[PDB]
Amino acid sequence: ILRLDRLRQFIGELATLLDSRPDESTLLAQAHPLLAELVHQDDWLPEDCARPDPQRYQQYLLHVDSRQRFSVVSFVWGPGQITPVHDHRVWCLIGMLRGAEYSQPYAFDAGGRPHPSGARRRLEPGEVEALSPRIGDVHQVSNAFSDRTSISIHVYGANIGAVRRAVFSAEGEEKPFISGYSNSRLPNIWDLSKE
Ligand SMILES: [Fe+2]
Repeated sequence: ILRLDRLRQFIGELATLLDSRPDESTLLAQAHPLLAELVHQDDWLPEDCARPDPQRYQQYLLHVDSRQRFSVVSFVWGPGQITPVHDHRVWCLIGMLRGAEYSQPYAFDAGGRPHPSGARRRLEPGEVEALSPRIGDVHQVSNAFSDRTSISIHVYGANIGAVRRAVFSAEGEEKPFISGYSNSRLPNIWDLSKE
């Protein structure tokens, strides 16, 4: 029943865009509606990749491009869960699938301590936001709800789980981390005979 074809189509179309070698601004502008389309209807995500954990948010790898030009990840917030302030170091598109999340961008002062740098955004199902080192890479995100699971679909300009990046305390202390992945197996989204 899952519309896995819609995920195959997104992956193919995004790779097709990347093949034309756009600069990052053009990439983000034209990938924005590709991802909006995908998360416009919540009828394709495997149950395995929608499952919340009680102690921490989960990150299910859905697909990695052969040349690692992007990864697609299902980010699953259990009720009331929140990330620390952190960066990405690559381009980043976030598409809200179900529930909702708050996104607060941060910038640093000369002393290295992080402060909000824009309004807190509420991301609704179907909506897409973009981040990158060029336009602002740092933010804190949280489940908008205290009592339901929220899920956003993330597309990043690398194998994000293998990227060395950092979280930041309010005091400005920088701590390296590698996010890794919650699933040791990926969904097989390619066996068309099963549809
Ligand atoms: Fe993030």
